[PDB]
Amino acid sequence: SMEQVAMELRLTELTRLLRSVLDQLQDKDPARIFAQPVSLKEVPDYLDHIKHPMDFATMRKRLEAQGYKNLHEFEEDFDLIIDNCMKYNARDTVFYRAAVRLRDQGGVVLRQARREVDSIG
Repeated sequence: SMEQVAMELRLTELTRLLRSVLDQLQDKDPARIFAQPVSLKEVPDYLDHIKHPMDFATMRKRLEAQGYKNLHEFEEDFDLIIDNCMKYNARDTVFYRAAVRLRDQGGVVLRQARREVDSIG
């Protein structure tokens, strides 16, 4: 139908905007600490601690399949990256500290993303 096409164009445009959001958030991780899944070869107990791992490569795969229906779903995954790290790693670690900085700097980007999503519809 024409409605299904219009809905698909809306999803495509959300995907475009989320891709720009993702790039901007990933720039706030210049050490690439969150770029890839935590390796289960190198951290064999990880899944005992963290039940829903996440990382920027995994979000990008989802994004490119148009698998985010709305900004809330995308933000859920970003928050998993931060929150998983802040539980697994102690406060005094470069990993924890990177997640705090990513959260703080990402807030600004996400605040405007929400306005754009609402504004453009």
